[PDB]
Amino acid sequence: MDAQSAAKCLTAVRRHSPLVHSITNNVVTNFTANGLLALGASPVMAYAKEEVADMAKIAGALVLNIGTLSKESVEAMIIAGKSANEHGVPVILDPVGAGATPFRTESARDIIREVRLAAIRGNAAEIAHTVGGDIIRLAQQAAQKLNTVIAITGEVDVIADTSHVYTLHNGHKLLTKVTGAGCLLTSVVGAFCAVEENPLFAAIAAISSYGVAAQLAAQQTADKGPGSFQIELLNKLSTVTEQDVQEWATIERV
Amino acid sequence: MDAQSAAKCLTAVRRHSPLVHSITNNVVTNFTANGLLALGASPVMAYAKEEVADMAKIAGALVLNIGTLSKESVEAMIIAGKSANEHGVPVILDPVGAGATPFRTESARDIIREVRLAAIRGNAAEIAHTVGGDIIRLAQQAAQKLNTVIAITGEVDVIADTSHVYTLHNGHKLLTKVTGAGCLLTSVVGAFCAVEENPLFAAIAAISSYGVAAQLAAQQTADKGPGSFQIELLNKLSTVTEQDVQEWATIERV
Amino acid sequence: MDAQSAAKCLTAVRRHSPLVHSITNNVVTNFTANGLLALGASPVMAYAKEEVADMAKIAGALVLNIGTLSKESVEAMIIAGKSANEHGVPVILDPVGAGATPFRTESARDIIREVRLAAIRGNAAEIAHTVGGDIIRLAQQAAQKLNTVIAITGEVDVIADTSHVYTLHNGHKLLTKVTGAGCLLTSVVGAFCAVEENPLFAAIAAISSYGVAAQLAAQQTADKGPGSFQIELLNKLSTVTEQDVQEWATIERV
Repeated sequence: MDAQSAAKCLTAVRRHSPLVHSITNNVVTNFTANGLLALGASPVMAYAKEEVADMAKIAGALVLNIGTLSKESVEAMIIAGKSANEHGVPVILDPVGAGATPFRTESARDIIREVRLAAIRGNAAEIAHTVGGDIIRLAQQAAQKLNTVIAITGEVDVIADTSHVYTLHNGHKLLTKVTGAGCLLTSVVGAFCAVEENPLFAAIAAISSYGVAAQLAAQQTADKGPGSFQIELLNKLSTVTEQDVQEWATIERV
Repeated sequence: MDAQSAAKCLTAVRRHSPLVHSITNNVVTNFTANGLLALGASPVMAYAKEEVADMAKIAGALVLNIGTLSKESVEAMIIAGKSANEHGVPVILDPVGAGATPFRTESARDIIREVRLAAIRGNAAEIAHTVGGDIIRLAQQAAQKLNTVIAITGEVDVIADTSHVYTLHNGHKLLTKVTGAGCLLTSVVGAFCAVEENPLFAAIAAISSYGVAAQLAAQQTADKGPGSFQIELLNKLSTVTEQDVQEWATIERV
Repeated sequence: MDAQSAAKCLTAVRRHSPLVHSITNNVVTNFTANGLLALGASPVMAYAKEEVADMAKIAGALVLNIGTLSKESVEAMIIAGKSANEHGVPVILDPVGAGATPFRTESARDIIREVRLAAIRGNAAEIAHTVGGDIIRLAQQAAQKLNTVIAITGEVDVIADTSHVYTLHNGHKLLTKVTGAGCLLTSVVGAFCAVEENPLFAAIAAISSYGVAAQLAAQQTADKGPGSFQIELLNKLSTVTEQDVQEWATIERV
């Protein structure tokens, strides 16, 4: 997997405009939808139990985010995940806060038991509670245990499936000043999984394309601030090119 | 109905700052409120059953949007609609997704039975499931059946009441890249219905003013992207003038 | 309390990046989080009963906003407030709409009975229903009755604790065109209470710093509109300096 192939995946996403069903928290629904629209995907945000099953089945990917949990939204997420599983739609999980509060950890473990996942994206603590050289081993152990793809996020991202491991070096710290920046990335990974057969490559391509857009947006923002960055990021998800990804994406097979 | 009269309606909205009660989905509440504030209206977003009745009764217009449905929010919408009906407050419905999932279609038909509507805005499929020359006939048939105003949206908008039909030619494709752009338009139609006696003229004036602002915003955005467009659209809802509407609104009586 | 000391509080907030737990309405959650991130604080938006207690206990401040009430979210707010009270975490209340509808007034009075508050921020009507020279007396009467700090907002803000009263003269009218601008201010007051021992000084420092950032943002926005202002405000919460606060904050002890 390289920058050249990641660029090709970004073009496939724009070409097909995949329907990406996201069940996420209310602090980031609007931004998640706008980021996906800018990227070139088709967002669908239904979250109620009376319809999530019908939505998930026709989507290109289902993304579950436990940011602002509730007993009911977790149940809807599982109903959606089971429907997605029945119809061969890939499911991506973002176990936000797993290990921080008991309810989050329980909900994350619940989903892992009831839904087969194509990929899980979270920080080291979140992945451990739900499931460097130490980060690489954690990613490999979890990927092998759940027979899935694990993307442990940080300034350096470690992605692993049952047999391979990669480190990615893209992005900008300004992403930490925009709420939903991480949540949107997991949905972008979903958009890529909807067009790329292998979830490991989809994830690498997704994280790389997003990090490049974020870097280019930060360059333009200069010292304007986090408000301008938020708008520039949406602009760059739309204007970032294959050439930009080939030139700035840093993908390393370990 | 013409561009000159539509411009006059826009000035009336700014003058009176109508209280527009919107019960909409969580992906677009913030944008809907901000668009209405920019336009010069007063948004009120209460959605809970314990208060929607009290809110609707003092509003200038009530707008119902079924974007991210739930059994409870539909019930609140009907409670609000009945209250609005009792106090002579016009009710506008946006039956998003009607015909796509069973639950949406059911909920839309439910509202149509329980609440008298001043106007319904949706795409062709949505209007048909809830209720060119073929689009014109659909709008006329539905307007006559429900004794209401039907605004079928597309690149060309077809608006009809029991006896008249109009086609409108305004707007920009960038609206498709901003979540809530359509939802906000239905609430803007509500803002216009709050000041214009005839719901057909209110709708025409609303859609025209919004399309002109969208075109002017797209000109300014140039090739910046969907992030800049979102911000420019809010800017133009605020700065668009009567002169702009007279010069760029395309209204045709069929 | 002066502009020089208010500036020092702003630096303390940036230094410590306080965890500010906000339980607010869905129209303003994203903006509240982004404003706090821009300011230099750490927002946490959990609102479900199964976890709010665990969140509140580790936060630097808890802020309750009754904007889009529901029987359940009020109960969660009280659970969170009691947890905050047990662990010495300051609680700030924004009784939006108190006195406008019966349900709001009831909910506000409920919170006042069950949760000890460090500060309450609202307009004159809201403070009266929940609890010039006349505004000053209202603030003093309410502050003395509830043994708390009362910040009555307007173009001129009146802040009072059991024994002192201050008037603040900062801000810009463009704040009225951005949904969540007021709601975000109450959360900013929370961010300041998390680092400043005396809630009266924290509130004065918070409102002053926010008003200065708002004025500077309005200068930059010029005649661009409310969309650009929203983005500029976020920019200025990030870039406003101690020097800016010393030069533009107007604080008067009555």
